[PDB]
Amino acid sequence: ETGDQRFGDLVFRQLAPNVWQHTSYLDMPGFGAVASNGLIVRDGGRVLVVDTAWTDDQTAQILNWIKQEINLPVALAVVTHAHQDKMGGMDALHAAGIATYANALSNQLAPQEGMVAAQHSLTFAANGWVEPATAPNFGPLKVFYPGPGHTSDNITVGIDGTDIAFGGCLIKDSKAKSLGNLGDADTEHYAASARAFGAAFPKASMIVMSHSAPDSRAAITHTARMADKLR
Amino acid sequence: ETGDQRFGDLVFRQLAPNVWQHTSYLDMPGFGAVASNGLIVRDGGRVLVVDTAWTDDQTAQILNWIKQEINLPVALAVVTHAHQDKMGGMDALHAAGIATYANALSNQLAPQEGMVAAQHSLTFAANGWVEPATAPNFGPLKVFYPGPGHTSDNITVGIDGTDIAFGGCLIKDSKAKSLGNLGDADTEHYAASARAFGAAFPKASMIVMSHSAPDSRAAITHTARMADKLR
Ligand SMILES: O=C(O)[C@H](CCCn1c(-c2ccccc2)n[nH]c1=S)N(Cc1ccccn1)Cc1ccccn1
Ligand SMILES: [Ca+2]
Ligand SMILES: [Ca+2]
Ligand SMILES: [Ca+2]
Ligand SMILES: [Ca+2]
Ligand SMILES: [Zn+2]
Ligand SMILES: [Zn+2]
Ligand SMILES: [Zn+2]
Ligand SMILES: [Zn+2]
Repeated sequence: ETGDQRFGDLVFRQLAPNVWQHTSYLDMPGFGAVASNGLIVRDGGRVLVVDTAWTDDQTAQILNWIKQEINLPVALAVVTHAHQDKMGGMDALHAAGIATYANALSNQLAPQEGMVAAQHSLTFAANGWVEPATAPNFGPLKVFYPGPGHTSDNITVGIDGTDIAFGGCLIKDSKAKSLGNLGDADTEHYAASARAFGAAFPKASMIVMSHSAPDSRAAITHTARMADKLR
Repeated sequence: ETGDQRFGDLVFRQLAPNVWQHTSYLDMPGFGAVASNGLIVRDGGRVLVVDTAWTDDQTAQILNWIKQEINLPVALAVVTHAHQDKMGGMDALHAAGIATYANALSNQLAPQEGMVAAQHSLTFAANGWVEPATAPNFGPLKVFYPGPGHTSDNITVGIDGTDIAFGGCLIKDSKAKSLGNLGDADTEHYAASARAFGAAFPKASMIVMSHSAPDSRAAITHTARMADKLR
């Protein structure tokens, strides 16, 4: 995939001058190697991370890659729900003294989901927007809770100053034939939540997501239409 | 129901010097009348309400019983999830000038659930406790989000200075043979959420719930044991 950089067993792709996608892989029984994507954002003299890799050792390699390619300190990480692809590498962040943030519900669920909770909890208004007091110095990361979907706690992140919005595991690409792992999903509200993400980030033309390469806005509508079939 | 009062279609039962249960009924298509309970709390010179009745008219009857029998202003109501038994009467509360509070997630889901949102949104720390700035002047009402269960947004309320805690629709009585309406339930996390409610209010000995008469703490552990079988 031209423009991908391999760094150990992780892949990094630059999406914009100050934004990269990090990709890590799990061997899955019945699936083979499964990719999970998150984001790295350079914001002045600091770096902000969205989502861990699947494991601590892989997440440590994200930090090493950041040191080598960007060489600015990581100020914080946001993790977008309590599943292993997103929070499996929390100990690597905490070992490195990085402040971590998740939906309060993600932190509340983390023990039952076998995840380490983030240090800090985000809360949200009734319209889905993060309460700013709970997202200190998030810079360009604009966090939106679109409602229950892939999980009840899934959050999304727009990257202000860019055309990029991150749908996490709520959004699948427009070529998807399924909505992936629905084990913890809210099948009643998933469609409205997918639609709410699209309405929250109207400027976004590149939709990044956990288990698909970046796609256009059609990923959002296609996802919402697949979810409509669950109701 | 010796000692119970009737006002219109509503039934009232005093649980403590300053606490009453309100009960309203919806005649459902193919079960018959279904009771739903909430609370009325006298807090010095004001009244606090937990949950509406099923309908606006029934909710107005609650408020008129309060004016007749207690004759103190209702300062606020907190509603415990976005279903009709708990939020069906929001328009009546608002017509009466009562400030209304609900979990932010209840307010967000309310349109899809066919409910009117409360005015103000409660948010919660990762340990379940309400963030106090979102619950100003709640007096003895201690609001705790135990985690997803009967619905993702269900909240619970303890009344300081009494032996009473209100589980809403998360908790079923100790002789129940099922967990009732699981249509919007989180079957994976329900049992832990029920236990969390018990842990939040460890000294409560009277557990009030939406669809049975008050029970002892046995209701909490029975509900959790039933929920264990969902996993
Ligand atoms: O929870 C149930 O399914 C309904 C009550 C469900 C109440 N409800 C609703 C709702 C229901 C109808 C219309 C609008 C809203 N939204 N959220 C909740 S909550 N319950 C029967 C039951 C109980 C136990 C086992 C099986 N069914 C009420 C009940 C319980 C015990 C005795 C008599 N009635
Ligand atoms: Ca670990
Ligand atoms: Ca799970
Ligand atoms: Ca109404
Ligand atoms: Ca519903
Ligand atoms: Zn997930
Ligand atoms: Zn995922
Ligand atoms: Zn309900
Ligand atoms: Zn109920």
